[PDB]
Amino acid sequence: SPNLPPGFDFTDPAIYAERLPVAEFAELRSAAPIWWNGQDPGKGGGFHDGGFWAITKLNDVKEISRHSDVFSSYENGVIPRFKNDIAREDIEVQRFVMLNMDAPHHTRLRKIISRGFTPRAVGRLHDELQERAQKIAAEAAAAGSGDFVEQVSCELPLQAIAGLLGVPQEDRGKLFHWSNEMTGNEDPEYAHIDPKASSAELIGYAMKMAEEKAKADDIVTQLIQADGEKLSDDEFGFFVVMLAVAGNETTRNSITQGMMAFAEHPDQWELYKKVRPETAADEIVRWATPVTAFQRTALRDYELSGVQIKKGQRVVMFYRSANFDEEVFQDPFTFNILRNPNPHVGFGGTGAHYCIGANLARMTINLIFNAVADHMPDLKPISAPERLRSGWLNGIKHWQVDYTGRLPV
Ligand code: HEM
Repeated sequence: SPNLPPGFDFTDPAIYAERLPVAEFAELRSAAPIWWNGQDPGKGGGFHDGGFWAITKLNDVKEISRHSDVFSSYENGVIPRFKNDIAREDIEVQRFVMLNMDAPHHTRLRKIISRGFTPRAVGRLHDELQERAQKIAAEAAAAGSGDFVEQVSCELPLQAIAGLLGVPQEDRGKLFHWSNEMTGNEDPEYAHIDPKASSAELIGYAMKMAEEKAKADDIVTQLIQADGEKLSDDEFGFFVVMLAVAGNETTRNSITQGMMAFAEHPDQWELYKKVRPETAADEIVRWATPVTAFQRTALRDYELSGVQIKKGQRVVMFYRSANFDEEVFQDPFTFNILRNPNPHVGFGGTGAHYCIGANLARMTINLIFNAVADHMPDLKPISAPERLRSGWLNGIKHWQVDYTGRLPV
């Protein structure tokens, strides 16, 4: 019996528009580490099953992640919150991306797409991203002050996707426009955006890219040629839509919130500026936990840590709670860029769906923080961050920063 308000719902977007429910997750870890989060009829974020099991401990997140025959991604998809009135068919179309597939379909697609994320493929992007990171941080610093989210955090993740896919320089503006429309839409600031339209345009663009690349040594060629497996044009289209969501706002929020952590822990920022430890990226992702939660649905009864999960019930893995698990991390509430080992689940629990982009993301994070250290070492915030209204993505919309640190306060 945890101490929470009547009807509290850990996927309620109205919570995340204002704060992370840190105290409430700590309460569950302590008192009810697997807890039934009931949901009133019509208040289930698109699911009409009465609620879900909140999973708060790291070991439980890993156990659910491993057992993908029991804990399905396909059955209800992995996003645990949409608009309450969403039609079921709009939840089910998510099954066209590999993140919402189970074996065998997932297994085939994962094996093919892994070609795009080899050490060689990712390292080939390094120098361009480093150069781009340097210019992003210089141009921002020269502006004196501005919105850190737009002027520092947004562009590099987009350029990492563009560089991975070999998107022509002239096509990057339109690619980025579509991609920025494809996630974060539950907030009134973005209420007028139609993600479905952008997703359709991206698919059309990507399918042509496949068409034409059949007509080189690059990731797109490798994906659409027999290894004997290959993506069809449409499988490529859905792979690109998946990246446009999986790898954009996530990395962006890691950058914003990693900078917010440095502002809050100036001794760590001083240490970072001197040492530039590559371990910083993992601590940044643990602290930022850009995906608050993903869900699964049990396909059979399963006893998890002494709790009887029943066939059909959803389990929601709160990576935001697991990443602060007092039994796993030493003093998880302090930000330590040298933390090592750092067994966080910000990229998922180990398992079939573990973030395929994780090394690309760490590289993007490390390059942008190097550039920030280089060009704006004295930065200070001007005002509090503005959070995103979403029941599953932990987002910062805007954050006004004085890059020079010279302004008062
Ligand atoms: C800090 C930034 C990022 C975070 C926090 C993040 C987090 C995650 C998480 C939690 C999952 C699901 C893991 C699971 O269910 O076990 C995932 C899957 C995925 N991520 Fe990332 N990710 C990030 C960056 C990226 C980037 C940069 C890319 C590619 C450009 C990417 C591509 C993908 C893909 C394609 C999947 C689906 C893999 C599958 O279902 O087999 N991610 N990510």
